Amino acid sequence: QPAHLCFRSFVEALKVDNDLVEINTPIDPNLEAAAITRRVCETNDKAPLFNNLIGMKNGLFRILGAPGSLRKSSADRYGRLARHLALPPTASMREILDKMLSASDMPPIPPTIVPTGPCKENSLDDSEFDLTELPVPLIHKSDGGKYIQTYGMHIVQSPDGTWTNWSIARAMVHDKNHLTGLVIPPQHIWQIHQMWKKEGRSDVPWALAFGVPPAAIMASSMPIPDGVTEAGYVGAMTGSSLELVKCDTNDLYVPATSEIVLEGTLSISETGPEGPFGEMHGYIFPGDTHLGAKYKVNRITYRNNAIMPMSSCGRLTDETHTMIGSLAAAEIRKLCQQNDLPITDAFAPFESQVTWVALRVDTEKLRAMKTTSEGFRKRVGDVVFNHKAGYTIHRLVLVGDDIDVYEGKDVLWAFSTRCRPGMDETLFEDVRGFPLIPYMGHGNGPAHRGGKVVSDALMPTEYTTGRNWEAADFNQSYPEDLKQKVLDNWTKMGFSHHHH
Amino acid sequence: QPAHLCFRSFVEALKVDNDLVEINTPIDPNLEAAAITRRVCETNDKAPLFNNLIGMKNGLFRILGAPGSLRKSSADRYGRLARHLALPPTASMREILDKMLSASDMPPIPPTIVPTGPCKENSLDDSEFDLTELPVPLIHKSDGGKYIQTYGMHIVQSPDGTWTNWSIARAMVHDKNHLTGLVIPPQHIWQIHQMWKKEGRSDVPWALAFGVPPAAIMASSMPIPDGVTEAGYVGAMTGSSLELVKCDTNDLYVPATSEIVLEGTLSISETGPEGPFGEMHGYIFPGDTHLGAKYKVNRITYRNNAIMPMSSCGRLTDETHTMIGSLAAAEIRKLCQQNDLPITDAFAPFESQVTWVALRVDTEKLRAMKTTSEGFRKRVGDVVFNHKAGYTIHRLVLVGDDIDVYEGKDVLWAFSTRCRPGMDETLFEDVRGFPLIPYMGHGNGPAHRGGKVVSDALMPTEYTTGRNWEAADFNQSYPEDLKQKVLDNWTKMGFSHHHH
Ligand SMILES: Cc1cc2c3c(c1C)C(C)(C)C[C@H]1C=C(c4ccccc4)[C@]4(C(=O)NC(=O)N=C4N2C[C@H](O)[C@H](O)[C@H](O)COP(=O)(O)O)N31
Ligand SMILES: Cc1cc2c3c(c1C)C(C)(C)C[C@H]1C=C(c4ccccc4)[C@]4(C(=O)NC(=O)N=C4N2C[C@H](O)[C@H](O)[C@H](O)COP(=O)(O)O)N31
Ligand SMILES: [K+]
Ligand SMILES: [K+]
Ligand SMILES: [K+]
Ligand SMILES: [K+]
Ligand SMILES: [Mn+2]
Ligand SMILES: [Mn+2]
Repeated sequence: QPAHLCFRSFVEALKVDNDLVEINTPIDPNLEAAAITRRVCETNDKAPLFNNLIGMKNGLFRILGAPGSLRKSSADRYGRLARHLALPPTASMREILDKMLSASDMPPIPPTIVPTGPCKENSLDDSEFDLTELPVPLIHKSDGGKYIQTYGMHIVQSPDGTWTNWSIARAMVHDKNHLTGLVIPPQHIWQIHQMWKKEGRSDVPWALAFGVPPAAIMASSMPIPDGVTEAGYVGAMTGSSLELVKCDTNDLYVPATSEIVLEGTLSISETGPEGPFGEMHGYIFPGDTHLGAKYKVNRITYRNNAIMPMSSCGRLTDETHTMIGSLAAAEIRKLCQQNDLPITDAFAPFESQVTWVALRVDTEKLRAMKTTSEGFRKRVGDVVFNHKAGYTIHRLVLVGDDIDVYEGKDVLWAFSTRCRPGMDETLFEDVRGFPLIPYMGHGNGPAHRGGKVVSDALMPTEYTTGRNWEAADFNQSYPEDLKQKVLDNWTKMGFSHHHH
Repeated sequence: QPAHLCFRSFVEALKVDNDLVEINTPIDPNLEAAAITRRVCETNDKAPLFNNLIGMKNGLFRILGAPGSLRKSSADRYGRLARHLALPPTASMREILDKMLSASDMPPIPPTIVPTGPCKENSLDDSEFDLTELPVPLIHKSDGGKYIQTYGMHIVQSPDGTWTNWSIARAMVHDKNHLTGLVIPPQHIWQIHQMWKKEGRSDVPWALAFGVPPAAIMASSMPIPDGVTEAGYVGAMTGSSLELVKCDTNDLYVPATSEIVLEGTLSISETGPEGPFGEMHGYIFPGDTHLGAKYKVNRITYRNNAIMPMSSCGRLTDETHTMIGSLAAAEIRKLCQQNDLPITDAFAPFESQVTWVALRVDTEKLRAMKTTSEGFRKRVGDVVFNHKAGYTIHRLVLVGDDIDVYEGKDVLWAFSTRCRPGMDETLFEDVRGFPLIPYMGHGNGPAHRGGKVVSDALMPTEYTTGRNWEAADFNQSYPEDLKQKVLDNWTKMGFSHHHH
C-alpha cells in the first residue's frame, strides 16, 4: 500500500528516507520515550521508532514519535509532511498547503467499505483489556494523566447520519475502560456532541483510530468546513476512495489499515478530570485539572505488531506547529479568497508559536479596491475572526507582495518596520478567543473572548499608487550585473551546499 | 598600540583572528565595495579590506567594511565587537554591554594632549583636496549622494567649552569642500548645534575623524548622558587616558591615531540636499531628498596608507543593529535601574530590526512592589519613552526571569504567548517618535510623535505569588537524571561542536 494511504507503509518510507531511528532496546513509556521525542523535535532530528516499549504486551504497542515534525536540512525541511501526501520530499510549504486545499473544489470521493483489513488482526473485548495496563506514555512530567491520544483520529457522526467527522483532539486514560479528553467549541467533535445532547437519547457512538492513513490524519488536523465528511475530502485529495472496515460493536467505519482502534461511546452526560497537558504554546500549568469529556471503551482491535504514533508537543517544533498552524493558515487563505479579499498566501509563523497568521496581499487588486487601512483591516478581521478557521489565530499580519509569508524572518521584518503600533492595528474584543494560549486562559481577561488583532504591515502607497521603496539589501540595492560579478568572484576573493 | 586604542592595530587583530579578507585587486567604490560588504553582513562572513580602491590617490584611501558586524560561529559571534573593547573574542553580549556601562559610575579619565601622531603624517589644505575626487563610496544604488561618513566620529564642543561630544551621524559629499548630513533632535550633535545657533555669532567648530580608536567609536554610538564628554567616559572604561592631537585649523582635539581627519565648520545657517540613504531598518525611499545640515571642510590630515571604515547598512546584520540597538538597550537598562525599576537585562532583538527592547524583570522585586500590569507598564514607558535613550525604540517587551533577552527566539516566544494584544499593552502617543522607521516617517501618522507601546509579557502570577507554569520543553518537563540519560545515550541510539 502507498505511504500516504497506510501508516505501516509510511513508517517504511521514513526508514527508506534515512529519516527514522529504530530503537530496539527497552524504553520506558513513563517520560523516556517522550523525552527522546521532545529532543528530536527541538533539534529537527530523525523520527524515533520505539520497538521495545517497557510494558508492551500481546502486541500493544510500539511507538513512533515526531511523525509530522521537521527535518534538519532546508531542502527537505517538510519532507515528513510531504510523505503524508505522496508529494516529493522537497515539496514547499505552498505545495503542501495547495495539496491540502485541492479537494475544496472537487466532488467528494466517498469511502469504499471492505469486509476486513489489518486492523482486525487482533481484538480484545471488554473482559480482556485494561487501559491502565497498556504502555501509555507520560509525555510531560506534570501531565495530569497518560495521554494515549495525541495523533489518532476521533470518528463521530451526526445523529442523522449525514456527516461523519474525523479530527484530532487529545485524550488521556481515566480508568481501565474510559478516557477523558478535550471537547470544546467550536470544534466539530463538540458540534456533533451537542447534536446528540440535544436529542438526549443516547451517548455518541465513537471510535478512535491510531496509525491511520497519513493523508487522513492531515485532514483530521485541518478545519475543513462544517458538515463536510473528511473521508470524502481525503478521497478527492488523493484521487482514490479510502477503504474502511465497520467497527465490531457499532456501525462506524474505520480505515482498514488502522494500527489500533478503540470502539465505544462519548458520553452526553458524564465528565471526568482531564489535564493538565504540556500544550502547543509551550507551557503546562501543573495542577490545572478541569472536567473534560468522558469516553467509554468497549473493544480494542489492532494490527499485529501495532505502532502508536505520538506527538511530544510543546516548544518548537512539532505537529502542533507544523500541522495545526499551517493547515489553519491554508483554510484562512481560502476563506479570505472566497470573501473576495485579495489574499494570495497565508502561513502561521513558527516564531509566533503559530498564534499569528501572515496574509500576503495582491496589492494590484488592493489598489483597485480604493480602500484604506482601517477599512481593510476591519473587513479582514471580521471575515477571519468570526469563522472557525480563525479560532486558533490571535494576530493577523497583512503584508504586501514583496514578503514571502513562509519565511518567518521576512514576516518579522515587515511587521516590525511597516505596522505602527496602535494606529495601524484594529483590536477585536467581541470574537471567540483561544483559551489554550497562556495570555487567554491564564491571563488578565476573559479566557474565551477577545484578545485578537489585525496588524496592517502594508505601507500607505500600497493602497494607492504602488510600493515606493527598495530594500537596503544585496538583492535590491545593487544592479544585476554587479550582483552576479560579486557572486562569481566570491570564493576567488576569499569568502565562504543546497542539499546539505 | 593595542587594538582597542588604535584602528590600525584593530585591522591587524581582525587579520590575526582569521576574520579579515584582504582584497588587493581593483574594487570600484561605486557600489562594488558596498555590495561585497552587504553580502558579508547578510552572511556573517569575514570583514573585507579593500586595499586597491579605484580612484585612491595620494594615500586616500583604502576601505574596511563591516567593522562591527557578526561572525558566523556562535562561540565568537560578537568577536568583532569584543575586539573594539579588549575583551576576549568569546565575550557574551551581557559582558560587552557591561563593559560599555562600566564607566557610568567611575570618575572620567580626561584625555592627554600630545604634540603629534600618525593622523598628521599627511595633509591637504583647502587648495589641494576635492571631496568629489576621492573614492567615496556609493553604498546603495538609489542613495542621494556618496556617503563618506558611515563610521567616523563627529567632534563638536559646547560654546562654553565644558562638553565635547563624540558621535556617529551620517554624511555625504555635497561638493568639493562641503558635506551634508543628518543632524536631528534629540541627538547630542543637534543639541550642541542649537547652542551655537542661539549664540548666533559663528558656525560650529567641527572635526570628523575616521578610523578612530575602536573603544571610542563604540562610545560614539552609545547614548551616554547629556553633558558627558565621551573621551573621559572611554578613558574610564579602558582604564587609560586617550591621546589626542589638536586640529591644525581649530582648537578641537582628535585621536592621535585617527586614519583620516576632516577639519572645518558645521553651519548654523546653511543647509543642502541630503539623502535618501539605505537605512538601518532595511529600506531606501528613492528620491526622498530633504535638506540637511551643511559642513564645510577646510583641511584633511591622514595616516600613510589611510583606511576608511564603512558600514554598508540595511537589512540584518550590520553596525546599525549590533551597535545602535545593543548600546541603546544597555543605556535603557541602566536608566530603568536608576529609576528604581527591577530590570536586570535589556537587549534590542535583531528580529525586531532593533525597534524593540526586551526588558528582563527581577520578579521577586516586582512582587514586593505589589503593583499591577497597567501601573507597571505605564511607569516603565514613562521612564524610557520620555528619555533620549529610548528614542530609537518603539516597543518595550517586559519579560520575567526565565527569558534570556539576548536570545530572540525566546523573546519572540514570550511576546507571542504571554502578552494579550490590547489588554496587556499601553500605547504612548505623546512621546517623541523615531522618524527613520518606515511606519513613522513614511506612515499613516505624525512622523515625529507617538507610535510607541509597552507590551507586558509578564504573566499574572509574576506580580503576586510567582511563576505557575513549567515549559513544555526538554529542559523543564523531564527530571535531571532522565535528561542526562537521554543525552548520554543520544549518539549510541543513532541521533546526531561548540567552536564550529
Ligand atoms: C495535530 C494536532 C491537532 C490537535 C491537537 C494535537 C495535535 C497533534 C495534540 C497533540 C493532541 C494537542 C491538542 C491541542 C489541541 C487544540 C485545541 C483547540 C484548537 C487547536 C488545538 C487538540 C485538542 O486536544 N483539541 C482540539 O480540539 N484540537 C486539537 N488539535 C487541532 C484539531 O485537530 C484541528 O483544530 C482540527 O481542525 C479539528 O478538526 P475539525 O473539528 O475541524 O473536524 N490537540
Ligand atoms: C553605529 C551607527 C550609528 C548611527 C548611524 C550609523 C551607524 C553605523 C550610520 C551607518 C551612519 C547610519 C545612520 C542612522 C542614524 C540614526 C539616526 C537617529 C537615531 C539612530 C540612528 C545615524 C545618523 O545618521 N544620525 C544619528 O543621529 N545617529 C546615527 N547613529 C546613531 C548614533 O550614533 C547614536 O544614537 C549615538 O547615541 C549618538 O551619540 P550622542 O548624540 O548620544 O552623543 N547613523
Ligand atoms: K478535521
Ligand atoms: K501600515
Ligand atoms: K555618543
Ligand atoms: K501579560
Ligand atoms: Mn471536520
Ligand atoms: Mn553624547
